[PDB]
Amino acid sequence: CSRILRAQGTRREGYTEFSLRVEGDPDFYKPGTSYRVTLSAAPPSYFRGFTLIALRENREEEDHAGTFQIIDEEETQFMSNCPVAVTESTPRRRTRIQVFWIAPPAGTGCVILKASIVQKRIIYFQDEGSLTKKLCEQ
Repeated sequence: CSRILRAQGTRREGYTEFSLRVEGDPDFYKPGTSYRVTLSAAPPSYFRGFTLIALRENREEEDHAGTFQIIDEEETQFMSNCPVAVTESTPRRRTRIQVFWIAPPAGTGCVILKASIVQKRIIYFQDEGSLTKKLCEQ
């Protein structure tokens, strides 16, 4: 599929009012361990849609680390447009979203989880910042 899935995006680098983080906040990952990933929207702010992927550091095809597992089928789904991505299942307002992610085999290096966010019309995305989480193996 594509990260060219973006054609209507506004790039917004840095820390924003939207945050992608992992519950427990691990400094490092452990191959085959299932971490809970959450996408959050701070004080009087909300989102209506999003996307989510994982990638090995430095890599920009089939270079996606680990696998996602759906927790809330009323909120999330795998995108039939891009199967390696997790996205919203309804454009209804949310302040939180959660998904499982399972750590890739021993010695896969560093992994970045990236999210994009649509609030009203605008789709926001970035390479570095609060919608981005890098996790390494050691």
